[PDB]
Amino acid sequence: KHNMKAFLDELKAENIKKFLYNFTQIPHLAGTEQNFQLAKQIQSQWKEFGLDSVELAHYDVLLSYPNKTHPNYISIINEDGNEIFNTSLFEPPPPGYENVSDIVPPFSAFSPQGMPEGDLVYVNYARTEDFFKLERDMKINCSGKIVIARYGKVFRGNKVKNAQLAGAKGVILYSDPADYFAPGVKSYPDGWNLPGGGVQRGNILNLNGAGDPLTPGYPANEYAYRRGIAEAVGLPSIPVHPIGYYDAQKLLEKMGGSAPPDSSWRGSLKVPYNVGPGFTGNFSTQKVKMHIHSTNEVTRIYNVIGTLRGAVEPDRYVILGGHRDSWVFGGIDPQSGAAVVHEIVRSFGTLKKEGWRPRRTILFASWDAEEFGLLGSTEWAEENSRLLQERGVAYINADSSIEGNYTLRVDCTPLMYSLVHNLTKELKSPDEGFEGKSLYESWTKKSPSPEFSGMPRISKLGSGNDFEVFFQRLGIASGRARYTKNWETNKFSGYPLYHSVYETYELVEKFYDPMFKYHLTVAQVRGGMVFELANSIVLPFDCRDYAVVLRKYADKIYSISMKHPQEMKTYSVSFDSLFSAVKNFTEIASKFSERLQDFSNPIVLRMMNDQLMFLERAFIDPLGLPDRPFYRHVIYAPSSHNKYAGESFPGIYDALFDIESKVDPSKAWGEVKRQIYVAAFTVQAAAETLSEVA
Amino acid sequence: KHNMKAFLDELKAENIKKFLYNFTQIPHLAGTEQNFQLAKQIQSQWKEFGLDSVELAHYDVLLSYPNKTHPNYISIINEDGNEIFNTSLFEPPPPGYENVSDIVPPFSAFSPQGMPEGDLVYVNYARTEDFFKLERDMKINCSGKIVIARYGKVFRGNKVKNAQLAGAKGVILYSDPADYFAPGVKSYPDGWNLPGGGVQRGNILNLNGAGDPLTPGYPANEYAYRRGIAEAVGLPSIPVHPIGYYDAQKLLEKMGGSAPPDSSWRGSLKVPYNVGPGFTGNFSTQKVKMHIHSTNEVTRIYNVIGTLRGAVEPDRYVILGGHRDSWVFGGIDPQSGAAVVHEIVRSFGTLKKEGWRPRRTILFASWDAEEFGLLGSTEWAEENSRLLQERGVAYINADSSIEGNYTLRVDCTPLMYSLVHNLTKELKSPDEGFEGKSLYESWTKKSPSPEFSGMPRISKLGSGNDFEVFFQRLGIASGRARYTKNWETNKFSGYPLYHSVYETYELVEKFYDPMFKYHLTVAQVRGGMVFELANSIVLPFDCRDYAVVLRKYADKIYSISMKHPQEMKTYSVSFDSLFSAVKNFTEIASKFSERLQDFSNPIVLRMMNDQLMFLERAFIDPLGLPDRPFYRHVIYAPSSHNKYAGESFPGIYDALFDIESKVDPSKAWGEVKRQIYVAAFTVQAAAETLSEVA
Ligand SMILES: *[C@@H]1O[C@H](CO)[C@@H](O[C@@H]2O[C@H](CO)[C@@H](O[C@@H]3O[C@H](CO)[C@@H](O)[C@H](O[C@H]4O[C@H](CO)[C@@H](O)[C@H](O)[C@@H]4O)[C@@H]3O)[C@H](O)[C@H]2NC(C)=O)[C@H](O)[C@H]1NC(C)=O
Ligand SMILES: *[C@@H]1O[C@H](CO)[C@@H](O[C@@H]2O[C@H](CO)[C@@H](O[C@@H]3O[C@H](CO)[C@@H](O)[C@H](O[C@H]4O[C@H](CO)[C@@H](O)[C@H](O)[C@@H]4O)[C@@H]3O)[C@H](O)[C@H]2NC(C)=O)[C@H](O)[C@H]1NC(C)=O
Ligand SMILES: *[C@@H]1O[C@H](CO)[C@@H](O[C@@H]2O[C@H](CO)[C@@H](O)[C@H](O)[C@H]2NC(C)=O)[C@H](O)[C@H]1NC(C)=O
Ligand SMILES: *[C@@H]1O[C@H](CO)[C@@H](O[C@@H]2O[C@H](CO)[C@@H](O)[C@H](O)[C@H]2NC(C)=O)[C@H](O)[C@H]1NC(C)=O
Ligand SMILES: *[C@@H]1O[C@H](CO)[C@@H](O[C@@H]2O[C@H](CO)[C@@H](O)[C@H](O)[C@H]2NC(C)=O)[C@H](O)[C@H]1NC(C)=O
Ligand SMILES: *[C@@H]1O[C@H](CO)[C@@H](O[C@@H]2O[C@H](CO)[C@@H](O)[C@H](O)[C@H]2NC(C)=O)[C@H](O)[C@H]1NC(C)=O
Ligand SMILES: *[C@@H]1O[C@H](CO)[C@@H](O[C@@H]2O[C@H](CO)[C@@H](O)[C@H](O)[C@H]2NC(C)=O)[C@H](O)[C@H]1NC(C)=O
Ligand SMILES: *[C@@H]1O[C@H](CO)[C@@H](O[C@@H]2O[C@H](CO)[C@@H](O)[C@H](O)[C@H]2NC(C)=O)[C@H](O)[C@H]1NC(C)=O
Ligand SMILES: N[C@@H](CCP(=O)(O)C[C@@H](CCC(=O)O)C(=O)O)C(=O)O
Ligand SMILES: N[C@@H](CCP(=O)(O)C[C@@H](CCC(=O)O)C(=O)O)C(=O)O
Ligand SMILES: *[C@@H]1O[C@H](CO)[C@@H](O)[C@H](O)[C@H]1NC(C)=O
Ligand SMILES: *[C@@H]1O[C@H](CO)[C@@H](O)[C@H](O)[C@H]1NC(C)=O
Ligand SMILES: *[C@@H]1O[C@H](CO)[C@@H](O)[C@H](O)[C@H]1NC(C)=O
Ligand SMILES: *[C@@H]1O[C@H](CO)[C@@H](O)[C@H](O)[C@H]1NC(C)=O
Ligand SMILES: *[C@@H]1O[C@H](CO)[C@@H](O)[C@H](O)[C@H]1NC(C)=O
Ligand SMILES: *[C@@H]1O[C@H](CO)[C@@H](O)[C@H](O)[C@H]1NC(C)=O
Ligand SMILES: [Ca+2]
Ligand SMILES: [Ca+2]
Ligand SMILES: [Cl-]
Ligand SMILES: [Cl-]
Ligand SMILES: [Zn+2]
Ligand SMILES: [Zn+2]
Ligand SMILES: [Zn+2]
Ligand SMILES: [Zn+2]
Repeated sequence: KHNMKAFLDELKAENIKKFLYNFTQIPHLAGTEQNFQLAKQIQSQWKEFGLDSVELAHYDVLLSYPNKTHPNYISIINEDGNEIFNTSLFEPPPPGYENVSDIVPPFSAFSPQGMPEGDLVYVNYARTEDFFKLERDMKINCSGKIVIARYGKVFRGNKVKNAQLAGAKGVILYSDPADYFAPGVKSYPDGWNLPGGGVQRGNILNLNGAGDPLTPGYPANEYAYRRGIAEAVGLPSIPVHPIGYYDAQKLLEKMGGSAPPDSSWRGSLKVPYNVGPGFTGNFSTQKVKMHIHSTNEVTRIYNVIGTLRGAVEPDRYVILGGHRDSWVFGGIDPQSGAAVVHEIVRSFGTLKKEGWRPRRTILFASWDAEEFGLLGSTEWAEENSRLLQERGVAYINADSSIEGNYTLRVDCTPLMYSLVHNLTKELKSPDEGFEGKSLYESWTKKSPSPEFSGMPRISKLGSGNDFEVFFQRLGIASGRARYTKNWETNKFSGYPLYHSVYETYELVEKFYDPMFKYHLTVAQVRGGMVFELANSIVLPFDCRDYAVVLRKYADKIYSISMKHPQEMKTYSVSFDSLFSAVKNFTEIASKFSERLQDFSNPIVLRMMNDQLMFLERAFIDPLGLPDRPFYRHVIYAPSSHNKYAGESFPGIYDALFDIESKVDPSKAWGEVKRQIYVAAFTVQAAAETLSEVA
Repeated sequence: KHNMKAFLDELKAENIKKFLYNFTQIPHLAGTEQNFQLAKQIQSQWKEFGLDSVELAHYDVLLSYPNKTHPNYISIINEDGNEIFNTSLFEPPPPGYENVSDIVPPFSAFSPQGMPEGDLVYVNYARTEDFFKLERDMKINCSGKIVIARYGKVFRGNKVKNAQLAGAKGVILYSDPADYFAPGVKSYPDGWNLPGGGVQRGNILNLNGAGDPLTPGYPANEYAYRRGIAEAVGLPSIPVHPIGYYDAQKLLEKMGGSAPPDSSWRGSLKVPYNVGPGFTGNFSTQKVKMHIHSTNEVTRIYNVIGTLRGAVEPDRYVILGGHRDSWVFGGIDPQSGAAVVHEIVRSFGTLKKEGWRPRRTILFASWDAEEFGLLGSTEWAEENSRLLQERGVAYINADSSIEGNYTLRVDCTPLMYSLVHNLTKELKSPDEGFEGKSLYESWTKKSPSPEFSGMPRISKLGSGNDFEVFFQRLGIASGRARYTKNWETNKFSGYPLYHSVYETYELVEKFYDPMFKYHLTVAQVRGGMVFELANSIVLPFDCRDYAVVLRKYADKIYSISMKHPQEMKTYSVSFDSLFSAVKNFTEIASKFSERLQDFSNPIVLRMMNDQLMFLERAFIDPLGLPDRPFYRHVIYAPSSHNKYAGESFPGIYDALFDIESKVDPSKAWGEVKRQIYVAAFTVQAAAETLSEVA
């Protein structure tokens, strides 16, 4: 038979291993020839695997690269302008790669050029609360200082935005062993820890969903009108550069001024972690000097788009997408995901060659320039937004399949909770000690839901990956799953070798998943999700799961407001409309579920499938969120303090955030009230899409 | 049988006459008790007629009314502050109505309060080109002057906006006999001309599609957050008041300063039509003083929404809507349309009682507060936008059925051209001298297309009626039809008794349509359109008609640009992308038409019906037009100089308008280029919705 089991059984760990090896022998940096060649290879193989059509969709977008003949570095400079210490010009290459060409040296993509010199201030993780502590409690002023911050906890672009608004004239990012060196494990190549010479590349944009900085709202095609660089979206105004902890130690060890306010500011280096500004007495006339010479350049990028036409509903799209571009070799990010997608295409193609077609159309994507701000997925979605708006069922992301080997990690819309629970109950656990047990059983045991007994944790969607345009801008039901570590507070920090030259095929094969059983398990979850979405007669969404979370989020935002009871009294701030809307949604969704079960009629079915498909669509506000026109979902948005984290009722959340510090409380509370109205209205409007249609 | 003929034959002139009489015995001003009572009557009758459900949808919106105990008027004031002449406090009531209560005196709705005194400047129709002539050619400065303008040619709100930006401190609108008194016809009550004491009420907002001034983007429901009046949308900043031509004559006769620049500035009054500023030597110390005391007040309004559930596609909506609120009796505007809607509901209900149901759902609407800025339709559409976005097939408007008795006047999307041509060929002409000939034949003869032989004129959609939110904001295929006059250059001016107390049932019965044959003909066109849209198996839209007009519009906008060849050379301004897109649209639409003809499969049918329904949707840009976020259609928008007129490629048009006067030509031409890109992209994207789906 041609059923989900046939599909799943065709998937092979061995094939995933072969493809991972194949995708990770050379770097595949966006906008380079090596990545175009890999695009063409994938396009060819997907055709061979049996897809109906496979095309490259290209765009010309703003990318950023170091100057090959004028390298970036940081110095300590003495009284006389002698550079007495220089940071490294490249990461020592790993064994057997010391002759590989075209390894991009560590840099912060989209940094402006500059050579600022000044005194250092240490800002911990450069989070909003870190800057509050500095400025409000410690009375330290960052204006005209070079800030140094440890990577971790939040997206690096948020750190740079926070530094810029504190008046910093430059930012130095570094990897502290506290966040990037697990106790009792060896440095690469002998284990999975970050060596002192290792450095994390990554972009530092604040795009808020815009895509290519030069063409917000429209695809960066051949005739596109581009903004001038001065009007570009999201570019940092101060130079930024990343370094390893050997180099960081040299910059931190001399630091003077104030002591760290408490232990949560101290990393693992043998230094005081003094905040500054500047160095201790003896070195007080030494400064830090950055040298940044990178250039932003409009460059062609290439997405691969494969189509497997649906047999019954060809005009309904289920999309499996993930990126292909890497900083260097991409042994985990993204090739552990790309290899999984490749094996899923192969398996679907095997069924198709035997005469099977899915019910709905399945689109497969290999996105480009993900590392430079989700550029490829965003531009494609801008080009095809009308088709996606009216036909998009669901989007399943497929970046890194592993970031650990401990348990499953799933983030998705509530609409997919039941699908995930059901599928994971049908799949075998790969975990030691859970042999013959379901994936659902190991996951729930290792990652328990904070709200429910005998249920697994499923997290919210924010941004920092290619689902963002589909979910936050267009309102298409989205999900993602991967294997992860135990390390709770390291959730948003990355595994240790993240975005370093050490992230190789050998890293994965030796230390992460020698048998490729975790990869296989993730291929089963991602592929099985796509299978059910593309093939189930009734779409596998349960609107009642949205009703349950909406109540939890309404309780939560109410509880935040209720920290300010006097203001709620003064300004008559009521959440009654929001709770009414959530109650209504719960009642209507219950009735709709009854009809979905109680309803041979393909019109009533598709009518009902359309109500299910457009339910996520209904949470979109066409006016967008305040000053973030491309984040249009009213229930979720990327956190304004951390792009990686999803925030619920973001418009009300941001209206409430730090509100006790606002100069005009009347105005600030009026805005909270406006956001409550928008939220209550959108919840009610979404509810009403599930009512009987006439 | 139950077919279109059964429906059409059930419609009766006699019934339309009875309903018109019934709706026009007392005023039905929005937000008054008399209009709420009429709402409830209609709700009752629609239920009795057989509709499945009929509900009132209420909102609380900003309305405007004179102060009953502090009347509005204008004076000529002498040196000593004696008011030597006062304009009228009310229009002399017509025969037999001289004891009717609750006739609102003439006023300009949403005028601010004030008592400005100053010198007059006469500004012709206060159009953009009139102000150009004054300021640029005649060097007359309106700053701190009271402007007097004749009604006609453009929407009155455009006149007020133009006056405000010329620095006027007040505006006096009047009805000139040149525009409102047809040669050889008697004044009301003895003919259809405007008496010297008659005055045209009307709102003077510049809402640009926002709806209720206080709640742009969201329905004005019970819990709505409202903007403060100072942040309200579209309110005029200077007092405004309308007067008749007896009063106007008194204000104009003393005018001095410069002579009218030419004859197109001279009306029909026995006065010089001097521009001013101020009065001739003898009266040079006399001033004009306005006294405006009207108040803006949040007030409840009521839409009636009737549903006739579809038998096969209940989740597809065809909407027939028109307003119920009038300035006074509304004998033409809107009751000649409302009576037609009432008879259409009755006829559909007769079929339904005999067991028939249309294929798709038909929604019938009696909108409130249309006269105060399309408030009722807009608020309802804001509340239901998700349902309309995903389910709305078409909207047919139904305001005044007659504004003359000469021929048909149709404005609609190109998608409906074929439907209208076909339907009008099947209907009998009501015209004298065309007995036994088709409506198509009389219409084409009397209103020939400027572009095609043996085709009738069909005009573009702008705004100034309740289709605006559906078409310009939401992108739902819209149309309208009515009977009209010959008077070409009076197209946007109104028939003479427009918005005056003289617009009565007797006006219509005696002078316009004694036999109600023109009303019947319009009921047949509107009802027949609804019938075909709600019942045809394949939606009756022809995408090839859009391809033809897109080429005409692209030729037109190119021709405007080509007045500036040196600039197009300097700035490399190419329309090639736009023509490419139009060519592509033409090719794809041709192929889609072939498939639509070449395709027993209900999925392929509905897939194809969905491609037809979402085609109008595809011309929507979610970012809207520049500084007009609620006008989102890229091919059409209300003219920025005249809300009543549709403009094609409005974004490029406005970028080009008066461009030779821009201070930074580089910037101005860069914007033209940006708009060409947006237009080319949107045309191509719309084209691609008609491609094979996978
Ligand atoms: C959740 O669903 C329910 C429907 O089950 C929905 O209930 C509706 O609530 C509105 C707003 O409260 C009700 O509005 C009232 O409507 C009546 C006419 O039906 C009016 O007369 C009321 O106005 C008077 O009273 C107000 C309150 O004191 C005054 O401010 C006002 O000046 C008037 O005196 C009022 O508009 C509506 O009737 C119900 N509909 C029902 C029960 O069918 C509720 O709104 C939904 N929640 C959300 C957030 O949408
Ligand atoms: C109307 O429909 C047609 C499809 O029939 C569509 O044609 C497409 O036009 C684009 C833009 O011109 C073509 O883009 C080219 O794509 C090739 C790869 O296929 C590139 O190598 C080209 O780039 C080179 O040449 C450029 C021009 O000199 C240079 O600027 C650039 O630096 C490169 O050297 C270029 O991107 C595309 O191939 C066709 N597609 C076809 C024929 O299938 C057209 O765009 C549609 N109209 C609109 C307005 O969308
Ligand atoms: C990755 O696998 C691909 C596909 O097997 C390899 O590309 C093929 O290599 C052979 C030998 O050079 C060529 O003849 C084919 O034309 C290629 N096929 C393609 C591109 O579809 C490629 O060599 C592998 N890369 C690595 C590093 O192992
Ligand atoms: C850090 O690098 C800088 C730049 O290469 C070195 O300073 C340069 O040294 C050369 C050779 O002595 C001089 O000719 C240049 O004028 C210097 N350029 C400067 C100051 O920018 C410096 O020696 C290096 N420092 C260390 C400790 O290795
Ligand atoms: C997850 O699986 C459960 C258990 O099978 C599904 O819930 C059942 O659905 C069937 C089929 O309609 C109903 O008749 C049962 O009453 C349901 N059992 C329950 C609610 O416990 C559920 O639909 C699946 N979820 C999906 C497919 O999204
Ligand atoms: C307009 O027609 C309506 C409906 O025929 C009339 O309202 C009815 O009048 C009778 C007599 O007063 C009442 O008993 C009914 O309850 C009314 N029916 C309704 C409101 O549905 C109304 O009188 C007519 N108005 C005029 C001016 O002729
Ligand atoms: C125009 O109307 C004004 C206002 O009613 C008249 O002026 C008022 O006249 C009364 C009675 O003489 C005075 O007591 C008021 O003080 C006047 N109020 C003003 C100047 O605002 C005026 O007489 C009328 N003019 C004409 C020509 O009828
Ligand atoms: C308007 O009527 C014309 C003439 O009947 C329709 O065009 C015909 O449609 C039929 C039915 O599919 C085709 O087989 C003919 O070839 C068409 N004749 C032509 C193009 O001259 C047209 O479809 C109608 N338009 C509507 C219903 O929107
Ligand atoms: N761990 C994260 C990051 C994966 P990523 O591919 O590395 C994304 C990349 C760009 C994100 C952006 O620009 O928004 C970055 O975070 O630097 C995840 O799994 O989702
Ligand atoms: N002749 C016009 C006007 C009919 P209307 O009902 O009178 C509309 C009303 C308000 C329009 C607005 O606010 O946008 C007005 O123009 O004053 C037509 O038929 O379409
Ligand atoms: C790279 O290095 C030097 C620095 O000016 C110069 O030769 C060249 O312009 C640079 N390339 C750039 C800026 O892209
Ligand atoms: C921070 O330092 C700069 C130094 O010139 C100054 O302009 C700024 O106002 C300072 N802010 C505070 C609050 O200390
Ligand atoms: C894989 O799992 C084993 C067993 O707990 C563990 O010791 C090892 O650290 C894991 N590998 C990684 C990279 O987490
Ligand atoms: C109407 O007339 C007078 C003018 O002030 C006053 O008695 C009353 O306030 C006015 N009503 C208003 C302003 O609504
Ligand atoms: C128009 O008149 C006012 C009078 O003060 C003045 O401010 C304004 O600049 C004048 N404009 C021109 C161009 O005459
Ligand atoms: C109706 O038509 C007749 C015949 O042309 C004409 O004389 C009369 O003016 C028309 N009525 C109106 C109101 O236009
Ligand atoms: Ca773009
Ligand atoms: Ca509103
Ligand atoms: Cl992922
Ligand atoms: Cl109309
Ligand atoms: Zn990635
Ligand atoms: Zn990455
Ligand atoms: Zn009207
Ligand atoms: Zn009107």
